[PDB]
Amino acid sequence: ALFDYNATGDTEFDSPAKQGWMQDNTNNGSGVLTNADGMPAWLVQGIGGRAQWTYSLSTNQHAQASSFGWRMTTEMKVLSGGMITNYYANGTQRVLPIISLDSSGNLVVEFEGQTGRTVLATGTAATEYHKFELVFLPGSNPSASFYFDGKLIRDNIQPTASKQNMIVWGNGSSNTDGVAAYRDIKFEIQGDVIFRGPDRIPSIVASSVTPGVVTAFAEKRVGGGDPGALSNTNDIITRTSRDGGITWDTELNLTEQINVSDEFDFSDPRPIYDPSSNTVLVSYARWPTDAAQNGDRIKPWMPNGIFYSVYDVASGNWQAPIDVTDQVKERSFQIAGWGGSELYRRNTSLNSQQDWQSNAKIRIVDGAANQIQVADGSRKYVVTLSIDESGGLVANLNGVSAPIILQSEHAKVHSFHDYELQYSALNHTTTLFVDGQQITTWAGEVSQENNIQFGNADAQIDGRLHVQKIVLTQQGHNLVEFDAFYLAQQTPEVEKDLEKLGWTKIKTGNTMSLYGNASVNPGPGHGITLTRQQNISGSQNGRLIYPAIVLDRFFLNVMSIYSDDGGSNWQTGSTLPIPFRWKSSSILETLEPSEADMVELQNGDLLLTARLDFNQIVNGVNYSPRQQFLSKDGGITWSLLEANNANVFSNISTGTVDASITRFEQSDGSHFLLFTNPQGNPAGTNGRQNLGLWFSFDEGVTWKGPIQLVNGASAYSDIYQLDSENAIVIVETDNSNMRILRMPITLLKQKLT
Ligand SMILES: CC(=O)N[C@H]1[C@H]([C@H](O)[C@H](O)CO)O[C@@](O)(C(=O)O)C[C@@H]1O
Ligand SMILES: CC(=O)N[C@H]1[C@H]([C@H](O)[C@H](O)CO)OC(C(=O)O)=C[C@@H]1O
Ligand SMILES: [Ca+2]
Ligand SMILES: [Ca+2]
Ligand SMILES: [Ca+2]
Ligand SMILES: [Ca+2]
Repeated sequence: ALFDYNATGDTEFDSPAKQGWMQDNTNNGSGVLTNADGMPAWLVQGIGGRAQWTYSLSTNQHAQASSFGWRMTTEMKVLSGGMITNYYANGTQRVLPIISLDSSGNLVVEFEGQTGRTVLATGTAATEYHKFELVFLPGSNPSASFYFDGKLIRDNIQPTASKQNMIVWGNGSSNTDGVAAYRDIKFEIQGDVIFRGPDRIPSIVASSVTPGVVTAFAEKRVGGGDPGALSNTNDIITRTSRDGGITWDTELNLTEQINVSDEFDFSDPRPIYDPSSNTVLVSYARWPTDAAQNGDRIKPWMPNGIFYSVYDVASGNWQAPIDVTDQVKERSFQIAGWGGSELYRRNTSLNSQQDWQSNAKIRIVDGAANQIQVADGSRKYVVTLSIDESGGLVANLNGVSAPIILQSEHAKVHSFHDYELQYSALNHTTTLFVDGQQITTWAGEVSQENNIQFGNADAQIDGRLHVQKIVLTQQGHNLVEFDAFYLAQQTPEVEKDLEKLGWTKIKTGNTMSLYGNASVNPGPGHGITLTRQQNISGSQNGRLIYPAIVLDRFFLNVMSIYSDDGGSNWQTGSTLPIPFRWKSSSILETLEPSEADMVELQNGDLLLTARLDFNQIVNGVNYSPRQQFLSKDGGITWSLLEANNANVFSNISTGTVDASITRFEQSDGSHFLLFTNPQGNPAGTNGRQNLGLWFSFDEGVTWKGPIQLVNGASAYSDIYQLDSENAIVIVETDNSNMRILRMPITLLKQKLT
């Protein structure tokens, strides 16, 4: 909440008394509006008496101030005297800066509870306007810092005992004469509640084109709890502020219009602010109301998907939800030949004396030894697909030494392609077409086998391929038809088992196969619009992107979901590379990255920080509850950053929880990163308490901090830059109540070093 005074000549507000303040003078104390400085200002005349203005607060307001902090900003010039006291007393204590001009005319400041003085200015500067800031940070040992024209003057100012209870400004002394002119006074109590529990999962973004416009989001949880529960009906809600996050409009339910029968739960509002159009595009997941991500309950035949809503900042209008599920929710049969081999063979009776054709729509997730083959009783034709050292898609044909480079652009390397083999009896050769394009012709190898086969063929060569369709034809008749795209979307009432459909499963070692992705979820936090991609091959400026959570069947991982056309068409990137190990040739040990957040670095690389759920130890290596990743291709592929995990964040909580990361750019052009997460209480233990703020001045190599922003409950949070000097934070606190913090970043950074 803000309590302020802005000097103006406008009649309706031409005095502090007309702006909510109470006059509190004694004897000859007085005041008058002055214009001698070009801009109006209120002249406090404390000659022969006290001259001050006060504001009273309630018990609840003082408590909020103590737990979430406060800040006082003053723009004034001292004309003469002393005891110019602008402060806040809460009934038990106060931080009191005493400003005055000494006998030589220098502007100086002293602090109750502190001995000495600090000269702030001399000469003509001593009697000119200046900006004074007092910032109080909560904690077991809370203190305040004083800034003069943006520069840290005094830190760790201890509160002193006092019975006064009020916000005050002016000359607070009946005996000491003091005269000062005020242009503006602002006392802000941090922590206003914007969304109330049991609602949860906050995210927030602000407009750069229209400074002051902020859009916040959360999950409206009627009945409470995570999505997927029969006892709740969850929707996406939002509120907008046009004054920097001080006042907010009516809570708005964005998804009830597409949840008319309460048949769904919506979750994870992931907003992205696009400067090119000055709009906010928020993506969110849909789930049937009785099955979701937790417990892997959601299945491919269920209504999970992703939708988005668009907000026009200029006119302040929201647009109806748009479904993009088909673009980002993969439907296929997946074979993970990681630590083994898994092939499916269907014996056939092809006639090598006549033409035959086969089609296989395949996507290579990773590795090699991924193949599709067809044998017709005379010759065998095998196409082996792999990812080379450069990350390109390569094909090798049996009997041909020279490998064929199919794709070099990472996005196309891991996308689905239609591999079509056309055998010509009269030419005794087979032609390979990829996506309708003729690639090469070869003779294969002599063979007596007659079949069609696909999968990962080598236990010593890791590889994962996803298939959407397989067909073999001859004489205009389909000999084999396997539509995985269709089957993955069917209920258990339909037969989907390859072995029951006529195929033979040939497996060795350890492998896993399954149908389509169980679900896609934008995840908690905000997304970003890239603007430093000029030197990133395959990427582009303007790209909208966020790190989504994808569940294949049992395991969670993260992948980029992005759009290169403003949000109309979306594409998915590759999942994060994580270690895996089979214990005793039977127990799978791997990681499960989930709730993630990303930021674009100065050189265009993308830094991603992700929560690691469930198992966190692989082959004796503990990856902690959080791990950072890096992308050098616009978010298509990632790399796990060695030793860059929860440990780079000193005093971060040891419990798994969502965090937030974002870029902060100052007016001088300099920049750095901001990160928020609970510190735990004590700091460094498991607990969603005391939200902390970390800073990175080296592109995420190291982090400084944390600066404690909250004293008490602190769970999920999201931070975003508000303007050149402030960042806005939304955080879940007591009973998950989401509160707003508006932090003076350019000031706080001075408390580090
Ligand atoms: C900032 C502050 O607390 N000032 C207070 C002063 C000072 O304690 C004395 O002038 C000693 O300098 O005492 C008062 O009775 C006064 O003079 O009006 C009340 C006023 O609020
Ligand atoms: C979409 C969803 O259910 N995510 C939930 C998440 C999830 O269960 C965990 O990340 C394991 O995957 O847990 C929590 C949580 O406060 O810890 C809140 C989220 O609502
Ligand atoms: Ca409803
Ligand atoms: Ca539900
Ligand atoms: Ca987050
Ligand atoms: Ca699971």
